[PDB]
Amino acid sequence: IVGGRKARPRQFPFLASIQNQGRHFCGGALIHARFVMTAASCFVSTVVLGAYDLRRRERQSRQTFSISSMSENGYDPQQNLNDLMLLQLDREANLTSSVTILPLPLQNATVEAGTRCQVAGWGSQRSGGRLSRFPRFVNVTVTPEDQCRPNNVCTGVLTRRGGICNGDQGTPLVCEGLAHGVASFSLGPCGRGPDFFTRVALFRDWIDGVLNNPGPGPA
Ligand SMILES: *[C@@H]1O[C@H](CO)[C@@H](O[C@@H]2O[C@H](CO)[C@@H](O)[C@H](O)[C@H]2NC(C)=O)[C@H](O)[C@H]1NC(C)=O
Ligand SMILES: *[C@@H]1O[C@H](CO)[C@@H](O)[C@H](O)[C@H]1NC(C)=O
Ligand SMILES: [Cl-]
Repeated sequence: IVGGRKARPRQFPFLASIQNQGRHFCGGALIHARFVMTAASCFVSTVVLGAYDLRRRERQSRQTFSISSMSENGYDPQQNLNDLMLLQLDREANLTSSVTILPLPLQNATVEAGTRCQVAGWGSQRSGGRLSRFPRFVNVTVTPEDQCRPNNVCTGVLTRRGGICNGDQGTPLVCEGLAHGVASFSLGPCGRGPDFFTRVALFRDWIDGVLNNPGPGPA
């Protein structure tokens, strides 16, 4: 996250740290006791919930999981289309003060331009920079459709540099308490704008289908 502020422990209790061999590479959100929502672009990884400082064990706060299955709905890498993925955890996460579920918008809900949201993550402060050991967050504003695309929800900041960066991909965009977006991409210098998030409301019905039909799918 660029142009943000250090979060306090448990400030964003739904946050997920997706790691590869213990290295954080993407963010996500717990949207169900058994599922974490992230970006398809991000994809033996593990999912870490309840984390604060990436470099600390935090045994009494963290919950770690293996991914039992992954689901996507027409993801297209070339067009950055439908960049959304659901990771089924190896078991149910326990809901604690440090691990909570982030509610979703109803199918087709909208967020008008100018709506205030927040985005939090462990991403870097500049392209190619180091990750942030603590979670950081920034206030963002939904942009005019004209600056975005139907498949996404776009935001910007008032400052010259603020928004997502390396490692924030997959982290949720939270507006009016709901996960309206999934960090997908941003072009040029991080914070320049606008940030592109997959529009979650477009996938509500599909997500529901996944949540209600747990399992690895056809074998
Ligand atoms: C997120 O935006 C909120 C809303 O403007 C910011 O909160 C304000 O901060 C200023 C300066 O610290 C205060 O004078 C106001 O009282 C605050 N408003 C409320 C009632 O909290 C907040 O600091 C922004 N956070 C970041 C990460 O941008
Ligand atoms: C959501 O909008 C699409 C596209 O306009 C429409 O075809 C679909 O029926 C809507 N879903 C519901 C639940 O309203
Ligand atoms: Cl809604």
